[PDB]
Amino acid sequence: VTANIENVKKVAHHIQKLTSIVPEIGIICGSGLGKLADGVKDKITIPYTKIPNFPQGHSGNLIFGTLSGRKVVVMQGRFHMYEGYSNDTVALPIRVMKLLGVKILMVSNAAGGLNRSLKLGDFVILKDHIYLPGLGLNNILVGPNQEAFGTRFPALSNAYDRDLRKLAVQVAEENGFGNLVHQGVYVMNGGPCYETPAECTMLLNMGCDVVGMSTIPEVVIARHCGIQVFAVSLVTNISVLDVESDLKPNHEEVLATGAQRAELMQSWFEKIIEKLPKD
Amino acid sequence: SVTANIENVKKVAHHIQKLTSIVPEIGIICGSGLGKLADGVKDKITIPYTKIPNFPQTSVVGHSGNLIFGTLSGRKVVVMQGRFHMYEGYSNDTVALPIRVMKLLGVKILMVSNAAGGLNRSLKLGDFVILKDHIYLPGLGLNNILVGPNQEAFGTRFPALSNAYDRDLRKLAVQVAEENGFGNLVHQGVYVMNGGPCYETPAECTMLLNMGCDVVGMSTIPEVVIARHCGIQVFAVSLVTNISVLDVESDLKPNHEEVLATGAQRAELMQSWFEKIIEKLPKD
Amino acid sequence: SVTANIENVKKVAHHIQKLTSIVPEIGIICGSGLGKLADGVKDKITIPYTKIPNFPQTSHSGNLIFGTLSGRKVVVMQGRFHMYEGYSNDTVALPIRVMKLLGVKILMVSNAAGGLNRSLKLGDFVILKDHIYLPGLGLNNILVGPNQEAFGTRFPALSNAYDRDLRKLAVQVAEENGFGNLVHQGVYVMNGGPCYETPAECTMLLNMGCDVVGMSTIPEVVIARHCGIQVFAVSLVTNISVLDVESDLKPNHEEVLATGAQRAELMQSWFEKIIEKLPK
Ligand SMILES: Nc1ncnc2c1ncn2[C@@H]1O[C@H](CO)[C@@H](O)[C@H]1O
Ligand SMILES: Nc1ncnc2c1ncn2[C@@H]1O[C@H](CO)[C@@H](O)[C@H]1O
Ligand SMILES: Nc1ncnc2c1ncn2[C@@H]1O[C@H](CO)[C@@H](O)[C@H]1O
Repeated sequence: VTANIENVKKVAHHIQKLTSIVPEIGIICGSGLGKLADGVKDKITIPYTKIPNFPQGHSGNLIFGTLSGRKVVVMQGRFHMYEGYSNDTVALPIRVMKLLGVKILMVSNAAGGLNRSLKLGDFVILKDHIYLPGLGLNNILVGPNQEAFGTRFPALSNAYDRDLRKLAVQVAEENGFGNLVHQGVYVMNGGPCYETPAECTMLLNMGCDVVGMSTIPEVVIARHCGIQVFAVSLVTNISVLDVESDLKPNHEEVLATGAQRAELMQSWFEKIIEKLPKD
Repeated sequence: SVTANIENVKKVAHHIQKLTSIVPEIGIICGSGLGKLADGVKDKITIPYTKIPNFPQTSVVGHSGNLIFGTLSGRKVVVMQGRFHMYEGYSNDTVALPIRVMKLLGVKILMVSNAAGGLNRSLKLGDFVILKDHIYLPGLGLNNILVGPNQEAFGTRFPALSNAYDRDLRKLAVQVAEENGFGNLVHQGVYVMNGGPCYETPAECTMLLNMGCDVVGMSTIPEVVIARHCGIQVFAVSLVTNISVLDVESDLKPNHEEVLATGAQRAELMQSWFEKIIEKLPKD
Repeated sequence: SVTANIENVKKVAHHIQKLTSIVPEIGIICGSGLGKLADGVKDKITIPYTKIPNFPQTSHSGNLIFGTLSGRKVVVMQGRFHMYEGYSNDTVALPIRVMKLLGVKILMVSNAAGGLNRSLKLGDFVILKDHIYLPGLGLNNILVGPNQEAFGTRFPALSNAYDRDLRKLAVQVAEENGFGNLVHQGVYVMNGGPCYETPAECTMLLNMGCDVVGMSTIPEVVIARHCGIQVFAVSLVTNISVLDVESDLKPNHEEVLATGAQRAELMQSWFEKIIEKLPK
């Protein structure tokens, strides 16, 4: 279904019947990071199956509640392009958030670390991105522009809101884990193969710090409709640049590193949310 | 949409040939804000895209839909006022049709303009950049306009893109700029295509600069590939309508309106430049 | 086209298994101009793609050839399926997954490529030791879509994709047979095609670390590694990429076919000699 104003309105009005929470903040949990949703108080869990026109080991959830005093909606489980979903499908949930009242989107993901100074388990705040699929004609906004949401040619300047980035740094710092925190450029590989050593070396040389297969499409849709964005990568593996190495990325090890840092990351987001300006 | 095969292209061309007697030798495509390169056409016939079967519609700002026939500096031209962009959702076949139609109408030379962001740090706002080469990012990544059964009536399966930007036309365009006092606005460089429609991020721009690109835009390469594929010679120029931002901490941003504005300020100079080039084209 | 799922792949494989009794351990795919690597196949059964349900056309059909080579049972794809032709992911994936159900353990592939690396000569062989998948990075990876669990994992790693023991063997064989000087190893980058690369594109690909550029192969290799088939791949340098926009020299497919024809017999001999020394 086209992520136009009519269909987005439908989905949003349905949800608005199943809950009274008007979210100001939207959160999306990446691979292995579903715990950032567990401190949500007065929560209402709505499975994607109960929502008409949302998409689909079992189902994902839309979770409404409060976190550090603020109203949030959490997407437990995202939609990936490598899974075969259309642009309209990936766009819809973000545009639905927009109509629910979301002003700030906070997204996490798991990524490989390209930058040679990164360690396993480090956090990399995104300050910029390289959208390889978008450069190559698979940008999520290809097609008729939905004018009710935003402009035909969006600019991506300050896409990773620099005030949110500064606040995220300051909160890490004050809570004793500033040393895990970096800022860098995320490049998206459509996937689903991990990157070869040749591909990793090339991505590093283009100026990329972390690589993953998600996140950019959601961020583009969010900036398109004027939602502010904060995004962080968990370094769940170190990319291998050397073809003679036996070390390889493995999705279980990604989930495992996720599980080890999920609580620290959950705590981080909650503390950030507590310090967000309230108007 | 309709396959850009010899049968369908013939239909469209024969229809147009009923609405006009002009046999074009030169085809012209106007980029964003550059519609005025068409206003000096004498003895003109304006045919809206709507009055042509199987042509598209165009819904972009700064692109009306007209096919304009007439003479320019003594030569017969057809002018696409308004082009078709991939970032709009159009198929390969839809973008390839108008250029293949030009081929059947008689076009030998194709002159294209477009608005672009300047990556090269020596470029100034309002500069002209003649394309001498391109980097077709969508084409490298399996979105080449020629993907699919080769239409043999038009060209070969594996076209070479050597001298795609005909070097004699580039030499002539430079000489004409020089003689008419605006040589200092003219550069030559490599155009890279971003599928779009997002403007490029600072990290994308930095990467594009480092790959050897001088200007970036979201058009043009597909049309050039179709034109070379069927043996049409090509001249192409970017207007620098903004300077790409390489620094993430900057507040400056690209804006469509400013692109249209810069286009408007230079459109007359560019029109004059094309007319002067066409006047010196060899004639048989 | 038909989903390359376990049900459909099983159908195609069971049909083939009625037309022949050969259980292949080794699969071979011939690139542009290289169809002769299939002519030494003894006790051969030629099955045209037309006589297989749900296989494609590469029209004028090619052939699936079963037989023995240097003592081993092989299946040969004479003629491959190219993304620039408009085939779906499922169509390119199916033949390789069929091989997997037929018993293939090792896949040997050849292709024609442009030489980017400035030390390459026309007619050189470049063994692939790694590959840049430009379409794959750009959301046209052959595995995009529901993962077919019966064949492989959701997120395959491509470490040792170009099996290093097969590469070492191939080198030793070239060496012992007097043509070690034609053999290099490098990185292959895929251009979706079908336009040859511009000089600015070539210069960029060279600078990214690429040794050869072609419009095929990587998708098949991804499907093969995904289902645990081991891979050996070689490019014939059939032209020298032009980096200079002022040059009049250009790639043309006839010259590609011509170089292929000149080297096809040496390459066929190379493959047969490699297969002879495969562990049994
Ligand atoms: N090294 C890596 N390269 C690309 N994606 C990764 C990497 N490590 C974790 N991921 C992410 O986690 C899943 C694959 O493990 C995907 O959703 C992907 O985005
Ligand atoms: N900085 C830029 N990057 C990519 N395309 C641009 C830029 N400036 C103008 N354009 C072109 O003009 C329109 C965007 O304003 C598109 O059609 C695109 O081709
Ligand atoms: N210089 C080259 N660049 C990209 N593909 C090539 C090149 N030379 C031969 N090929 C291959 O052979 C055909 C083009 O001649 C294609 O199938 C392609 O895979």
